[PDB]
Amino acid sequence: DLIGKVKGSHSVVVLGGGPAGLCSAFELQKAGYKVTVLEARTRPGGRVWTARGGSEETDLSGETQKCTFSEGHFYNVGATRIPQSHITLDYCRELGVEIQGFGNQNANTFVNYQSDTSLSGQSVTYRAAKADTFGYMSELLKKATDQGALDQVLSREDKDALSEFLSDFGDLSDDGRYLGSSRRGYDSEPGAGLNFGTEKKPFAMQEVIRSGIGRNFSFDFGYDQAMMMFTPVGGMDRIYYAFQDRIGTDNIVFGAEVTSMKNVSEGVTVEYTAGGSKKSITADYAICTIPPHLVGRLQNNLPGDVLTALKAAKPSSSGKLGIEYSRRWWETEDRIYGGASNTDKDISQIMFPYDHYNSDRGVVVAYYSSGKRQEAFESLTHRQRLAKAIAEGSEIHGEKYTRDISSSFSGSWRRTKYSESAWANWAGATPEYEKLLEPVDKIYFAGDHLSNAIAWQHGALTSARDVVTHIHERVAQ
Amino acid sequence: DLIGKVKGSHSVVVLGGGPAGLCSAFELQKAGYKVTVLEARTRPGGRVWTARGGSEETDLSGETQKCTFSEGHFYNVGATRIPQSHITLDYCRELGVEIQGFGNQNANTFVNYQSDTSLSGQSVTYRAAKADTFGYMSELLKKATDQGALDQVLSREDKDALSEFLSDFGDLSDDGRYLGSSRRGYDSEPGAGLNFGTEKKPFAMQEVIRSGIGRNFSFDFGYDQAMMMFTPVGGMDRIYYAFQDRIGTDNIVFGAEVTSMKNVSEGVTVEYTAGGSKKSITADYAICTIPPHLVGRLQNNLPGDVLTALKAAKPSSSGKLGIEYSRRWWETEDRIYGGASNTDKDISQIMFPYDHYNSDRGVVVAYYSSGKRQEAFESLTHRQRLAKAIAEGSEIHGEKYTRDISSSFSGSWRRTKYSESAWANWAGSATPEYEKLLEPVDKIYFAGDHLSNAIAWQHGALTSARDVVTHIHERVAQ
Ligand SMILES: Cc1cc2nc3c(=O)[nH]c(=O)nc-3n(C[C@H](O)[C@H](O)[C@H](O)COP(=O)(O)OP(=O)(O)OC[C@H]3O[C@@H](n4cnc5c(N)ncnc54)[C@H](O)[C@@H]3O)c2cc1C
Ligand SMILES: Cc1cc2nc3c(=O)[nH]c(=O)nc-3n(C[C@H](O)[C@H](O)[C@H](O)COP(=O)(O)OP(=O)(O)OC[C@H]3O[C@@H](n4cnc5c(N)ncnc54)[C@H](O)[C@@H]3O)c2cc1C
Repeated sequence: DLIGKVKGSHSVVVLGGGPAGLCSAFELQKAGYKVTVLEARTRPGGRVWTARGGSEETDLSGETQKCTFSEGHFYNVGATRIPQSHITLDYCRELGVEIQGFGNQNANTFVNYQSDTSLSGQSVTYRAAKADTFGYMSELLKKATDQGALDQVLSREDKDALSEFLSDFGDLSDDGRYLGSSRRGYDSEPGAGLNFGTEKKPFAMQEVIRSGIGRNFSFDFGYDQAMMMFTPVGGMDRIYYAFQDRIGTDNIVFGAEVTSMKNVSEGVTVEYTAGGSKKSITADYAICTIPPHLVGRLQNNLPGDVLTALKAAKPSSSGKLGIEYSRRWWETEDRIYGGASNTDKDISQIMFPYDHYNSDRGVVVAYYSSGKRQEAFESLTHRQRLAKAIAEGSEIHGEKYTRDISSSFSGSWRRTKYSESAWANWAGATPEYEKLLEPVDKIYFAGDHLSNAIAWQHGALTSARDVVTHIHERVAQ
Repeated sequence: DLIGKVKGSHSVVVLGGGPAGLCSAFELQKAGYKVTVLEARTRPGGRVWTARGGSEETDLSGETQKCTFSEGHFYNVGATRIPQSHITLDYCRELGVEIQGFGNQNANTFVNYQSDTSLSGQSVTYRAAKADTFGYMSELLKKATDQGALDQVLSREDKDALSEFLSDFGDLSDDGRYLGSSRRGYDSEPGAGLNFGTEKKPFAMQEVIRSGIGRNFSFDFGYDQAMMMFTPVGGMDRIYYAFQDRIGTDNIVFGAEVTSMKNVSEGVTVEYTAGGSKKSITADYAICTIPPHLVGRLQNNLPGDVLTALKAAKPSSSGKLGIEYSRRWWETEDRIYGGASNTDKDISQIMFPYDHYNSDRGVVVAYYSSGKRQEAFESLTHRQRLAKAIAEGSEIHGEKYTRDISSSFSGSWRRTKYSESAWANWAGSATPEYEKLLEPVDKIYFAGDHLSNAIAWQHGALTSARDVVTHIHERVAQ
């Protein structure tokens, strides 16, 4: 239990029904607080958004998209993957939300980068790229070791142990050279009888190094990205529908756009518009989870230094586009089940689905790009985004990328109402971040931007839990 | 797709209802053949065997085990994981057998090895072991590069490109040293506000190198092992129950122990015992999928050189033991969801389940060992196997490994009736004996994973079946 039971009658108004707001309300309700959540959208979850057939969104350019994905097919437009250490998994257990493996590493997906080599724009499987990179890296270090270059820092026994590892790790020949490997895979698959298959032949060391084909390998080691990774069965938003049901829709107002938030003698008063009608609520405390760049637009009585601090959390660009195909060509032709291809192209990566394996259709995330490479899609119409996504994807996965397309749906977070950002990038543990951890009398800020896991649900959930703890301690005093 | 409709009446008898025999029967039927499968066990799938509540097995030592796993809980005693290139996945599609990801790599599982270092017998997470190993490896290669040791094989531009890669790959400091990394993980998890968490500190370079904590990293790169890997929901045996259902139980005799296989004028006659009674069946062709070391025990009229060739496929030892725990401590305490811990101990590895994530109970594969390290379990009683498994596992995962144990079940393939081997190793390893056994012996064809280039994979058995069925069809077509 996060906190004990509160004594007496105490109320909180929560602004925003994304992860931070819903977690706050859930934990406060458990402890016996009166809670009301005000959410501007007509769905729970905020930047956790899962697109399915029937999903409709009008972006800030006024373009309306209507998703027509087949029944049971979806993709996560925002949050999609969860590492094992995140409290998000603890909440899935608490809420009864089934999880499954998320394919965050795949030997059979492709890398494709421009370079001043003949590999420029050429797709290479991760296993082939890794075998060559680690093969030559191991050969080079073994050579330097054998040459005596490391004799001042490695003993004879150290050298022997290192050499043994390098021969194994690089699949080196008996004489210490990288000559290729079954780890690269096969042009023709080994089968029965005399069908030995045909190993894919290695690139040259100069090709490997000068192509930068290993530039994405360290992604596999990210603390928040290393396998095993997880995701809820049927979409990430299921966590937030589960929170909603535990909180009770009687305690959440959807379609409630907050327009004012003020400390008053009675507590905190929040004005909002819902169903075109003007409403007001007063509670003893407020938890404001509205993205920080949007808070200043509210009528408010926050001190100037707080308003300035909020402006330091700079918006960031990110977006995705999903294409439903009526043939799972990635599985049938490329032998790709989940995972992502990686590229320097604007699309940045192509992410293959982790569900409906071996079915008749599926949604591919044709891009998930951020920063400069999302700016390249943000101002395009959806039709233009799709055309660009298909063109770039076909340069990686071939002409099959252009065929069997049923429908598509995109989001760009900076252009999305009530988000206008994928996640915060603080100017310069900064003074402004630290300032915003303090209450403004009875108003508390919470959200992933006020954590050390920005752009992770874990950040939002831990922020919520800290703020709830602070309110509870204050009430106790 | 494999073959397109045979003309007239043609029959095949298939000896063995494991993957090769069932695949053979399935494809022959699709092409219009009369087929009968003779299987000694009461279940389809052979070395694909899934232990669940109600499974009873009497091994060749006379010990009977009765599995009492909770409903829905199981483990694969034989085949358990499938890489993306294997035709096994295409059969799952054809048969409507749902698959899920198999966790074959996990940053949070442990390595634990003996060495002449302070890491001897100490559990280290894969991510910490990898960060330290690749950190110091990268530091050392960058040092050698900067020193000029590779100036004869790398240009100035190559050196700069390599240096850039190594700094990133090893998470090196700006001046080229490995000083630790968030990649190692945290003793306290980063949270909100000023709760930054605390990174796990690195081991020293010599300790890391001499500990051999990286000795299993290359497993991640195995062609048949690299992620992404898959497995059927509810057990690998679902593939073979699906084959059984498509073939029809009317075309499969279970509890049929073949005792004789002979070429005869009209084809092949196979004698077998079923329901205590001596039976005989004759068909135009036979496909024999009985493991090769067991074929010589049959009455037969195979030529001497064929009998000799069969003996070159040497049997091997492998086994597993599963423990149902009433608390998923690996998830709740160690933040391990699937994957395997790896060790030099006899248990060899501890494999955590890939289903029922976040639930109240689960089966852990407390060992999966082969060769010498399975010989250490083969002659032990199940109770002794369990005691050894728990002792060794507790040395890796702590006292929690000994708690909340509900039940257990083990198999050792050399001691298992109708298998007596996990898989074949051909003496001299194609070897001449392997090549010889690809040829028909008049109307008898051999098939199985041992007659493939994917021995110990269902893919090997399935491609063998397909090749043999194709040969029979081409011959029938003339
Ligand atoms: C592209 C992308 C990729 C991501 N990848 C991952 C991932 O793989 N794994 C992971 O764990 N997380 C991921 N995330 C991060 C995750 O989505 C966030 O950490 C989480 O949603 C933050 O929760 P929050 O409550 O702080 O903010 P939000 O989710 O932004 O919620 C704020 C809420 O406030 C509401 N609101 C705004 N204005 C008003 C108003 N005027 N009145 C009332 N309500 C208002 C919004 O509608 C919204 O529901 C990703 C997010 C994005 C966008
Ligand atoms: C420990 C272990 C781990 C494995 N790991 C993997 C893995 O992860 N992935 C994977 O794809 N594969 C794996 N396999 C390999 C897979 O199980 C085999 O490739 C496959 O079962 C071989 O099929 P088969 O038909 O050639 O032989 P078998 O499966 O051995 O079938 C032979 C059949 O013959 C029957 N038989 C024997 N004698 C008689 C008789 N006298 N009369 C009638 N019938 C008889 C047997 O009962 C059996 O059903 C593993 C196997 C083991 C044992």
